[PDB]
Amino acid sequence: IGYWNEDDKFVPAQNRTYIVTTILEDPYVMLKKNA
Repeated sequence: IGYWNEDDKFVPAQNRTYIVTTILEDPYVMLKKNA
């Protein structure tokens, strides 16, 4: 990660599909005929 020194102080050295949540409540979300 880095090195410590006396003079210094620890000196260092496809768009993802978005998951959507919903709930079953007619008509907001329903299962299509022949799911």
